[PDB]
Amino acid sequence: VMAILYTGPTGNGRKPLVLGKLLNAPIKVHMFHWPTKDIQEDWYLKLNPAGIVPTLVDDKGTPITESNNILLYIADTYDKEHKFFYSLKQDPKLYWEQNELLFYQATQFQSQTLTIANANYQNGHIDENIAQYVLSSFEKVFAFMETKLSGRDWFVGDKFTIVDIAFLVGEHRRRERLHNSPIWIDLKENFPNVEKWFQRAIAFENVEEILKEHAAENLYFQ
Amino acid sequence: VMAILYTGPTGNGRKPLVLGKLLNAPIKVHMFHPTKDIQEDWYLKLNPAGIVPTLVDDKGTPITESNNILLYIADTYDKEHKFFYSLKQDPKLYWEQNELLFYQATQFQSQTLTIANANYQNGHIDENIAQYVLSSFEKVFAFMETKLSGRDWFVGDKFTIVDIAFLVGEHRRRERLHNSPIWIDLKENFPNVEKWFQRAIAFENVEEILKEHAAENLYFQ
Ligand SMILES: [Cl-]
Ligand SMILES: [Cl-]
Ligand SMILES: [Cl-]
Repeated sequence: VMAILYTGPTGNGRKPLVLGKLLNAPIKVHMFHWPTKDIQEDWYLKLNPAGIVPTLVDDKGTPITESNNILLYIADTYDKEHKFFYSLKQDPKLYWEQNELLFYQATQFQSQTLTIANANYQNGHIDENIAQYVLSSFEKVFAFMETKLSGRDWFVGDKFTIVDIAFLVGEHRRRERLHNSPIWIDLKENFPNVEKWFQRAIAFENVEEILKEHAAENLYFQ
Repeated sequence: VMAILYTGPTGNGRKPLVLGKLLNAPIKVHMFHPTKDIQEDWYLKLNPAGIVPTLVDDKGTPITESNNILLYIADTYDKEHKFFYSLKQDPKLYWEQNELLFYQATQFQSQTLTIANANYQNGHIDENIAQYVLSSFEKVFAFMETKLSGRDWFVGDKFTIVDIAFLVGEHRRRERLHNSPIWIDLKENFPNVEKWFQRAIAFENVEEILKEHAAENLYFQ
C-alpha cells in the first residue's frame, strides 16, 4: 500500500531520499547498511534486476528504478504544488532543461566519475590509468557546471529544484568520499560558480541534516 | 524555421537520427566531418558540453543528451505515439520506458561503452580497464537478456525509443569493438539479446539509416 524507498547512503541512493523528505511524502524509507549483501538477494533483484540502489516500490506495488528517474516519478506523483520541478504544460522550456540536466547528471557526473572510481577502488588504491580518466571527467563536468551556473543561482528556472538535488547529492558525495584521494579537486579556486552554488544548495531547508543522518568517512588511500 | 539535428556518426548521435527518419520528421540533419568542429564558439553556445548530438528546435532552443532528444522528438513529432508511451495514456509503460532510457545511458553507454571506446586506441587497451569493461558488459547483457525473456521488444508490445536507444548502442559496440580484446559475441551466451538486436535492425529501414554518413558536399541530409 504505502510506497517504499529501498536505498543506501550513496551518490545515487540519497537523491530520492532527499526529495521525499523535502516533500514530506508518504514514502517509507528502507535504508540498507553499506555495503550490503541484501541487494544481491532474490527479493531485491526481483524489484531491481540491475542490482543497484535505489528502488521505489510505488503505492500499487510496482518498482520504479534509476535514481534520477525516481526523482522525476516522486515529483510527478507527490509534488502537487510543483515546488521542486517544472511540468511539461507548466513550462515546456524549463521541463526540457530539467530533463536534459537529469540525464547529464546521471551520465556525466555520477556514472563517469564516482561510479567508475568506486568500481575500481580496492585495497586503498585506484590504478593510475582509471584515476586519471576520472580526474579528467571531473574536470569536464565542473567546467560545464561552471558555465551553466554563470549568472544564476540555480540550475533551472529561479529556484531550487530536483536538478539541484541531483547535482548536490553527487557533489556532497564526492566531498565526503574523495577529499583524501588522488582525484580530489578543490572547487574554491577554479570553479567559483559551482562552489557558490553548492553552498547555497546544501544550505537549502534541511538538506544538509538529511544527508548527515548516515554520514560516511573518506575512502582510504595509501 | 526547421529544426536542425547536429550529429556525428556515434553511439549517442544516431539515436535521434533514427527516430527522426522513422517519423519522416521535419528535421534537417547536419553531420560534422573525428572532428574539432564541436569546439567552435557557435556550437558551444548550443551545447556548452561541446558534444554531439544537439537538436535545435523550431524556435532556436537547443535540446541535448541523446536519450532526452529521443523523448523530445517523440513528444513533438510522434503524434500517433507509434514509437513511445505517454505518461497520460500509459503511465506504467511510460515509467518503464523512462527507467530503461536512464539505464541505457548510464549502464550501457557511460559506464561501459564510453569507457571502452576512450581507452581502446590503436588496437590496445590496458588489461585492468579491459577486465572492467568485460565484466560490465557481461552484467549489462545479462540484464538485457532478463528484460527480453519471453518478449520481442523492451517495452510494451512494439518497437519503441527504448529499442532505438539500445540498438544504436549495440550497433556502435559492434562497429568499434569487433576485432578487439573486449569483444563479446552475443550469439554465444545472450540469445534473447541477439535475436532482439536482429529484429530491431530489421525494423522498417533502420539498417539503412544506420549506414548514413556525412554528405560529401551538401550541408544537410
Ligand atoms: Cl539515474
Ligand atoms: Cl543520453
Ligand atoms: Cl557517455
